[PDB]
Amino acid sequence: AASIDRELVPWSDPEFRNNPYPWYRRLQQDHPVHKLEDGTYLVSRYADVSHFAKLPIMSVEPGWADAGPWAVASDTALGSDPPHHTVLRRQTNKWFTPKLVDGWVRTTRELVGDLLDGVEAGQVIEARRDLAVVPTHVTMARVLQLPEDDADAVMEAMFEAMLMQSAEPADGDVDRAAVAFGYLSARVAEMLEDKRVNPGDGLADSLLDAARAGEITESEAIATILVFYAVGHMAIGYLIASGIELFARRPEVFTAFRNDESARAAIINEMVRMDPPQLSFLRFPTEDVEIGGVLIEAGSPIRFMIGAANRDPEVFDDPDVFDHTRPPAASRNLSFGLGPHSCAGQIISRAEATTVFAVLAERYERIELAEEPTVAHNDFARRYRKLPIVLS
Ligand code: HEM
Repeated sequence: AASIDRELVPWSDPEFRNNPYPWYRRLQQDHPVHKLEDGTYLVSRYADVSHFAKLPIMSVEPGWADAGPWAVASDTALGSDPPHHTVLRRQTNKWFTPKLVDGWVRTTRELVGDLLDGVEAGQVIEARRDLAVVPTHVTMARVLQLPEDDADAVMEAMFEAMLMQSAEPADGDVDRAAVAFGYLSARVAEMLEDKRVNPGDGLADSLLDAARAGEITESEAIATILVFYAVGHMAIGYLIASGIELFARRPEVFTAFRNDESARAAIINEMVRMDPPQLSFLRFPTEDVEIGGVLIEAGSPIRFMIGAANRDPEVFDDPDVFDHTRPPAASRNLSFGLGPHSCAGQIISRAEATTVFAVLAERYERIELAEEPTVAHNDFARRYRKLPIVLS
């Protein structure tokens, strides 16, 4: 009964957390629309995720009903369906046009440079903190115009907060998320009181101006500021780390990234395809909908399996192999999601990854692992703890 669920997707199994893709291979071929004992439908075919996930009947709002500690993020873009979604989303889009982005990642460039300047031949660099988390965190903090010194505490807070996004939380996880979020709310409250008294001209000032003007509410401003401030480092952090590891295991790819500027975007997009940091998302249909022959009742949670779908053989040949010379079309992945809740940090993310890899490219020819990486993945979200590298 609930043992067919455990055969197919054992959410807590350590090996499944390390590498689910072999479970996904079977989920997608044999049970591409699967009803779970608790009532959640898993949709795992690409054509299916692509067509159905963006339909206007797919609401985000019930996902936030008993959010607990996550209630603090609910007055942001991901907690609203259109038409109110558009009003929020627009407030951050106008800060990440591609020209503005080129500006923001200068910060990322400086910082990776300052760090490599202080390294000696053969010195083991801990890539996760020093090339992924701090640079991206500080970059976003400077866009917002907020203090930039708390990367380490912001990351552990969000590590803890994310555990309750698992389909199978452990006893205690909701409680760890209360600790984390109450920490992030207090720090944001503190920085914003300092900002009310001494305004800047950053994205936080823009959202606060917007609330004083009535374009959004005070609460949407505060919450939108907190989400960006706290996730500035997070899934993009994972991506940069993942790319660094792949460069080390497949050095010809790093070489290709060094020597061919026009291949870079495609190299990054293949890294994104093959190792998405958020492995799924939930939507709740406002009316009955039929997918893959199964009728899904209005209100049922649907879980769209991004990771599963990025390996769909009816779209990508030899899906488990890294190949950056795929055509453009049979190289669209779902890692940044789709439809109106398509990632509001997609443009800056791609640029930050490009930039960090660029600075590495400019100075070194080889990346190597000093030890096996240390990971802390779950069934919803992937994570590195430590990625020790030697550059040469
Ligand atoms: C660079 C910092 C990032 C920020 C500030 C950011 C921010 C956000 C925000 C604000 C949303 C909700 C958008 C809306 O509902 O209108 C979102 C959605 C999402 N982001 Fe990001 N993101 C970042 C990096 C990434 C990266 C690198 C990935 C994936 C590789 C990613 C994956 C996603 C996914 C899958 C969604 C959609 C989830 C859903 O629809 O339920 N994010 N992001």
